[PDB]
Amino acid sequence: VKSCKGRCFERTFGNCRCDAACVELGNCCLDYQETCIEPEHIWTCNKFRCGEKRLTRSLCACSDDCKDKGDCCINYSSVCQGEKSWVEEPCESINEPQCPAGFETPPTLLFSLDGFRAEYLHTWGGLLPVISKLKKCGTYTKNMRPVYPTKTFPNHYSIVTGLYPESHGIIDNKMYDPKMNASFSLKSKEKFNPEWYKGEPIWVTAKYQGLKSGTFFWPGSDVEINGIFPDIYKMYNGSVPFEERILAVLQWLQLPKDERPHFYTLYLEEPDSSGHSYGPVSSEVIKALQRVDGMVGMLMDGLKELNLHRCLNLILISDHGMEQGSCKKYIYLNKYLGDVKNIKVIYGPAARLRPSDVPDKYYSFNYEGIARNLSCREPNQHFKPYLKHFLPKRLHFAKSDRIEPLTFYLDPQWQLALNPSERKYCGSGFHGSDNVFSNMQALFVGYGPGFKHGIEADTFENIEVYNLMCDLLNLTPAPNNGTHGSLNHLLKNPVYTPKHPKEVHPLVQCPFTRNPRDNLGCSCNPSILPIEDFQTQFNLTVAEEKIIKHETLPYGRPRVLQKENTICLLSQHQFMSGYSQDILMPLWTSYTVDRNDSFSTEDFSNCLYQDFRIPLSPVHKCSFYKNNTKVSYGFLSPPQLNKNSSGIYSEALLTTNIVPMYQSFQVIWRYFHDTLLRKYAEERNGVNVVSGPVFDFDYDGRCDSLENLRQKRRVIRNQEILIPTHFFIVLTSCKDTSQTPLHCENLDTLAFILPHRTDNSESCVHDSSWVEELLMLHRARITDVEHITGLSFYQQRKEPVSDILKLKTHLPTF
Ligand SMILES: *[C@@H]1O[C@H](CO)[C@@H](O[C@@H]2O[C@H](CO)[C@@H](O[C@@H]3O[C@H](CO)[C@@H](O)[C@H](O)[C@@H]3O)[C@H](O)[C@H]2NC(C)=O)[C@H](O)[C@H]1NC(C)=O
Ligand SMILES: *[C@@H]1O[C@H](CO)[C@@H](O[C@@H]2O[C@H](CO)[C@@H](O[C@H]3O[C@H](CO)[C@@H](O)[C@H](O)[C@@H]3O)[C@H](O)[C@H]2NC(C)=O)[C@H](O)[C@H]1NC(C)=O
Ligand SMILES: *[C@@H]1O[C@H](CO)[C@@H](O)[C@H](O)[C@H]1NC(C)=O
Ligand SMILES: *[C@@H]1O[C@H](CO)[C@@H](O)[C@H](O)[C@H]1NC(C)=O
Ligand SMILES: *[C@@H]1O[C@H](CO)[C@@H](O)[C@H](O)[C@H]1NC(C)=O
Repeated sequence: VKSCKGRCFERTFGNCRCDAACVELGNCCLDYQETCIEPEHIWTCNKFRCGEKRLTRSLCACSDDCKDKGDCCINYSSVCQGEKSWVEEPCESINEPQCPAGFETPPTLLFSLDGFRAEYLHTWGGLLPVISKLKKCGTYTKNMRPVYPTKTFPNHYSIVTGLYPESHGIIDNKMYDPKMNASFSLKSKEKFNPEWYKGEPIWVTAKYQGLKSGTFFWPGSDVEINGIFPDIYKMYNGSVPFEERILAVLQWLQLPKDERPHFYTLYLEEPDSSGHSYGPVSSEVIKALQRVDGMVGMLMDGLKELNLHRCLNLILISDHGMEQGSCKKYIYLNKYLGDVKNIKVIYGPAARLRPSDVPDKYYSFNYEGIARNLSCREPNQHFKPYLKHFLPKRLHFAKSDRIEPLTFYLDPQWQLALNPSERKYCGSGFHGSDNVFSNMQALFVGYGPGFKHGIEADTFENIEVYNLMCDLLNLTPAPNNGTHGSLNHLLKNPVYTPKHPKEVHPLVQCPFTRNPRDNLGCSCNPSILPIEDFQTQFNLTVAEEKIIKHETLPYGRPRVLQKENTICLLSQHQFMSGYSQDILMPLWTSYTVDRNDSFSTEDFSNCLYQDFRIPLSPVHKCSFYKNNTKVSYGFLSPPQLNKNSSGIYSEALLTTNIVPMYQSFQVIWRYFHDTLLRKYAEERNGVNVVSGPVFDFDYDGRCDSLENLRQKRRVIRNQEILIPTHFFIVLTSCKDTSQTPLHCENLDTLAFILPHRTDNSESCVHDSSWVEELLMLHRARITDVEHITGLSFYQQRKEPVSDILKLKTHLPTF
């Protein structure tokens, strides 16, 4: 016979050898390698191995006795008995789980493919049959938004805590904490120091509530967090073959019920490693993608053999995407600063700057000096210096002391360093950029009894996944930055029903009080028809008010969730508002721009009308602002918008509809209300607008207390004034343009948190087309606005709460 089957390593008579010497003599049987050697180095059966005489040094068996001795290769039944593999079976729905005793609550496995950009599945899906089937049979989104910076430790730790890096403390793999005077490195023993890891990873949450955990690698799983390790964890060793990681998890799923985990993790270094080395569009990445596709297949086949393929909930995920770097698209700061030796620059697309003399000069150092030094130096400059607190609030990258006070925002494909010596190869693949860039977006597929089948969900953020995993494991989540219930649409049977938050103190009233018509110091433009009988013009019939309320608060009035705060509803013909006596300012106005409404070019500067519903105050007078070089004022509900006349809406000039405003910000505000709002109103057939001030002096993304606000007032012309840190805008139309904002089945929303700064250095003015770009950069989720104002919107919409949460957590795209 001319085959080695049955005779591996036996000396033979029959002119065809099966011993190691044959190779040198070139007289091996044609199947010698496949039959006798390959089995020492592979985890697969194949037509050469089916019914093999058992070899002692094989990793797994394809011998006839393999099912009895329980060590068949995972693909044994597919290849050697002609059964179908998991990927070959058509989708079938999992309406009831089929689990062994112990899994009354089914297990969840969090499977991470490092650096798997969402685009890889968009484009190479036809080369990835297993992940493609998981998508087809499961719950998929085209894009999961990672956290900023779009790096590995921060995103993995974010996924298992539901926290932004600014709150969980792992902002990068290399950090300096000044209050600890220590440095974090993965090569150091500081990696194991629990001082670094804030929040509560899901394996900790689980342990407190009775469930055990098995992590085969994950950031934090090798650290004693709140005094807890996972019940099973592995010391990181990237050289462990992917197959052995998957086989280990399959061994864990066969432990007896008393010691068998409910929560599992699996981490693979591909395709991040190949992406860095060869670029995201490369033969090496295609091969890496096909390899990880096969490892997912190996898991699914393994689960089928254990009859757990209709039991386990699989979350297939990645931390971040991958971009093509270029030596032509790297910025070196030494060009503008020279070979200075006193600063450390964290290089890459998420570049940060710090003094070398730490912790001594960390707070005293002249950040603003370098910030101004590096601003608007070139035309079409590809980087932008920001003091952390001036970065867009959507990035939630400021609160932590481990975030260097000076950061850089870089354009897509662009990185930054001090000089070419202090960086790795410029032409490599890279990640770290803004978390809304296409190529940074991440993988998400959910498959199992808990998840819906054949569903394509809209973009959601990875900070939402912790709550989802808690629901899948019947866990009460630790407090986190996800909006519990926003991902209920992914689940067959949601376990948490969200409720709209309750107003703590009921709305105070601001009654009309007869008082003297005073001089406010105004040189009003003649065209404006004043309010000559206030009490006449503002004594409204219930019918008249119902009409006004229906037109201006179609979604309900914003509700205040702040504890010690007293607001009152002020009514007008074209807008409503919530006024704060404590801060002498409205917290919010609400109005509606209709398609065919008039915007006036008529000047309305130095013109205010007194509101008799509140006490007159110095800071409500035109005179307080007349030739004032510290602060000016602006209107929330815009006087340029008339429904009745073609002139100026006089009621909009009330003292109660003004906010402190820097003259530089007036350009942005004036351009928005004169030009943009008109274009938006036409494009969307009407726009409901809610605008207001924001006080975030703590730069923690949260509305500050009344108590803390008292101490942040500035003294200008011997008066106490509170100057907003930001202004928020929330635009609301219908998805269907045919209908107007008052009659929408489905809301289309767009929100901004615009920074309130004394100059427009951020936009490098040198055509106001830059105002559009600044609005886009400072876009926010309605949830972001809610958190930073203490307000809660759309509480009167007839939609279920979970659907409203989905809408509020949405970030807009352009
Ligand atoms: C993201 O979610 C986390 C947790 O839900 C939020 O972080 C937490 O922020 C609160 C308020 O700043 C912190 O509480 C406080 O502790 C200090 C120090 O003892 C105390 O003086 C205060 O009175 C208050 O009780 C809490 O420590 C903190 N937790 C963590 C893990 O950082 C964060 O606010 C959320 N971020 C956003 C933007 O919603
Ligand atoms: C990290 O994981 C590595 C890959 O899984 C692993 O490397 C391997 O270690 C085995 C034994 O632990 C080596 O095998 C040699 O030792 C056996 C045992 O007696 C001897 O019979 C043989 O001489 C055999 O050569 C493998 O050579 C080695 N595999 C690879 C690919 O390197 C390490 O143990 C793990 N730990 C660290 C931190 O590196
Ligand atoms: C801080 O660490 C530095 C070295 O990193 C050390 O020389 C110094 O003694 C430490 N303590 C302080 C508070 O400066
Ligand atoms: C910025 O400061 C550096 C020193 O770090 C200096 O070389 C350069 O002249 C300054 N650039 C200016 C004033 O824009
Ligand atoms: C005050 O008036 C002076 C004189 O024209 C002018 O230079 C200055 O800009 C004015 N300041 C403000 C902010 O109105």
